Amino acid sequence: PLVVFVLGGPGAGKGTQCARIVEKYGYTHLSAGELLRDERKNPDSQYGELIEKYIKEGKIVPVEITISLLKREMDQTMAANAQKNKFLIDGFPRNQDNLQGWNKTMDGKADVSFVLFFDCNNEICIERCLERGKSSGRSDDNRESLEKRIQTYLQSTKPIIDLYEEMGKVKKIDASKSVDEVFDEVVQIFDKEG
Repeated sequence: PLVVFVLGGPGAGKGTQCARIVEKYGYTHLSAGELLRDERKNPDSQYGELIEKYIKEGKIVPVEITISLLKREMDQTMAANAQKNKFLIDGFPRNQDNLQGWNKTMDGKADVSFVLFFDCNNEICIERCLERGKSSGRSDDNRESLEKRIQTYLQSTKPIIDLYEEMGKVKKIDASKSVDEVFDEVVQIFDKEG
């Protein structure tokens, strides 16, 4: 079970590239944020009632639940099809405590091949989020909530990038270019490694 973590703030173009990587390379894309939201909404589910307790208390849902959901999706995907063993994971990790939790709980159970980091300047990210907003119903987010979210994402994930750099595992991508230019960069990486 091989994992690639996909990092980058909002507007960085992750969504488009992940879909592209899934088609060409047969990776399975997991969204940590959407797996949690769906577990919460099923009160039927494994962890729905547990998540309900944390919500009631005004408390953050522990990363341990998130890792369990990621691990269950990986285990189920492979029990159906032992060949579908490569995973793109986004929405996790969000900070270095999340990442320590992963490394303590998942060693001997999954290998992180590498980390993809979609990088470009705040302004271009922000414009993307705003134009996606306008052109559909409308966004909750205005310019200054976006800039705040981008700033604190870069601050939170910097130690993750620093750490994976140290072991030669960061593949930086220039996310300011157009969809197909960026994907050419993504293809150079995945054709090499895997």
